[PDB]
Amino acid sequence: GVNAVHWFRKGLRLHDNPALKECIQGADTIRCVYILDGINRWRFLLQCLEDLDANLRKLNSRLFVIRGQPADVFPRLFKEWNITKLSIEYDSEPFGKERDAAIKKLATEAGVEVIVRISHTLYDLDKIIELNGGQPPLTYKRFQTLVSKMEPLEMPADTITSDVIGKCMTPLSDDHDEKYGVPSLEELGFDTLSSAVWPGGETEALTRLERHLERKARMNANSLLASPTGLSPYLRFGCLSCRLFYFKLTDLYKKVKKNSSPPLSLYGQLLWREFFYTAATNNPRFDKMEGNPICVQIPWDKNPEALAKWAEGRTGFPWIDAIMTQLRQEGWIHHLARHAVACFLTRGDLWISWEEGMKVFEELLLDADWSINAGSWMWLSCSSFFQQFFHCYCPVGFGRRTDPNGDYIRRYLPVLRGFPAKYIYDPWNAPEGIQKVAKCLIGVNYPKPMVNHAEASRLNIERMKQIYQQL
Repeated sequence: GVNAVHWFRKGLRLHDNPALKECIQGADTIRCVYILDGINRWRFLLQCLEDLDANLRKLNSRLFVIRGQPADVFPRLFKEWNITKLSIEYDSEPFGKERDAAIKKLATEAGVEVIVRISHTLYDLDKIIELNGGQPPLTYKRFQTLVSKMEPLEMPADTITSDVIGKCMTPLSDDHDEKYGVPSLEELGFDTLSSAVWPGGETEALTRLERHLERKARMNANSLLASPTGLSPYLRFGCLSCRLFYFKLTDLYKKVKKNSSPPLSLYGQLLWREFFYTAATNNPRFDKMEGNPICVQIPWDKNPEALAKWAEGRTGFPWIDAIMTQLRQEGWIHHLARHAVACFLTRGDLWISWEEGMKVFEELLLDADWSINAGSWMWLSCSSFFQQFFHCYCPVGFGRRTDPNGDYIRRYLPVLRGFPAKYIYDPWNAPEGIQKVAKCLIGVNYPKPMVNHAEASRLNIERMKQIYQQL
C-alpha cells in the first residue's frame, strides 16, 4: 500500500513537475498539500492556489491547503493518512534547505521515503559550484562560461494528466472546501482593490508563454507598463517551468533563425535568475551586509525619514516617485526602473543600505524572492558581483530619456498631471504661473526634491571610490 503526498511550495504547476510525477508512479493514493505559514503578493499566491485546485479538480483530485508550520503539521498527516512517500521540488535557498532537512528527518522517523527533484532552476546548482571548485562564481560572465560547460539541460517532465494518475486516487470528504480550501484575502485579514494587473496561476502562465513566443518571433516608454506577455512573476512562483520556457525559446530560434547553436544572450532573463540562485544557495547570510563573505562592507547611513520618503514615493523626484508608486500599486516594475530607484536609495543619492530597499521590494515586488531580491540589491548597489560605480543614474534625466512625454509620471502621480513635459520630471523648476495652471504648488501639493542630486551624487561617487585603494 503506497500512500503518497506531494508538497507544493514553489513549482505551483502540473506541467514539468518531476517530483510529483515520480511520487504518483506506483502510488495507490496521492494528496497534494500546500502549507500556509503585501497584498499584491498574497493575491497572486492565492490565485496560483485557486488555479492549482481547479486543475487538480479536473483530475478528480483537489489541493489540500493547511494553515500552520510544516514541522508541526506533517507528522500528524503522515500518521492519519498512513503516508509512505513524500515528494518536493528541491529548494536551493538556504532557509528552505534547513526547513526541508528538518522535514526529511521527521519523514525518516515516520518511515516515509522522501522524493526530491530539481525543477525550479535550469540546472543542478550544486554541480555548477563543483565545476567552479566549491564556491559559486562571483561574476556573471564566469557563470555563463561555467553554464556553457554543463551537460545539455534536462527536458521537461511529462505533464500530470488523467493517464499519468492512472488508478492512483485521492480520498475526499464532503467538507473539503471548509477544511482544506484556499483562503480568501479577507480571510487572511486584508481590507479588499481592482482586478490584478498580474493574475496568478499556471493557466495564465501558459497562455502568456505562447503569446510571448509569438511576439518574440528596444526600450521605449511603453515598456515601462506591465506587458500582457510578461513572465517574471510566474517564474518566481513556479507557475511557469523555466525549462519549458528555455526549451520553447531554443526551438523557436532554431525554426526561425535556422541555427542549432543559439547565443547565451537568448536565455538572459533565465540565466541571471540562475546566477543569483547559485550565488545564494550556500550562503545563509546572502541577505545581509555584515557577515556576508561576498558583500563589500560599505558604511551606509541609517535614516528612517529618508527611507520612508523613498519607500512611499514622496522623494520629490517624480521619476523615482512614479516607479515606487507603480511598484506598490501593481507589483512589477521594469528592470531599468529598478536600477533607477536602487541607485537613488543606495550608492547614488540617499546612501541607505541595500538591505533596507530589499525589505521594501520583498513586500511589494511579485518576482523577487529571497535569493533574487538579495542578489539584485547587492548588484544594483555595487555591493557584490564587481559592478561598476563610476556612473550614477540621474533621477531627472534617465526618466526624461525613458519617457520624454512624461505620461508615465502623469499616470502614477496624478497630482502632477497638469505639468507640461518641459517640467514634468523637475516640477520644482516650473514658474509659479505654471504651478498654478497645473493646480500643484511644489512644496504644498507635491514635495520639493529631498536632496540636491548633483551635490549628493558627486559626494557619494567620491565616497564609494575612496572605499577602495587609490592607484
